Amino acid sequence: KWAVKIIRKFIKGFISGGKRWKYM
Repeated sequence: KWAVKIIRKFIKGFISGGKRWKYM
């Protein structure tokens, strides 16, 4: 039941069209 957790839902749909991650 966190705060920022569910805020990660917001950008997950709106901002996250592609993914941005470095393997290393």
